[PDB]
Amino acid sequence: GEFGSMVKETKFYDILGVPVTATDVEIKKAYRKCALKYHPDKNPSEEAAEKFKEASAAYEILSDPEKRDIYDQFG
Repeated sequence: GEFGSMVKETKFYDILGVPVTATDVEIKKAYRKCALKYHPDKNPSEEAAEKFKEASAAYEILSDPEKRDIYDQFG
């Protein structure tokens, strides 16, 4: 139900499968693999779809170094 740690660090990196110190390329490929591997159009699982959605959000911030730093520091 409830989750601890208000500060969210590394979760998006972990979800994509990239290090905290990840670069844009690592981020892109992680997105590519996460989306391709668990996309809902081939992977019917809800969780797979969840992974896709999380991957896309991770991508939207992480694929942007500025956003990435913003995420990294603000947590």
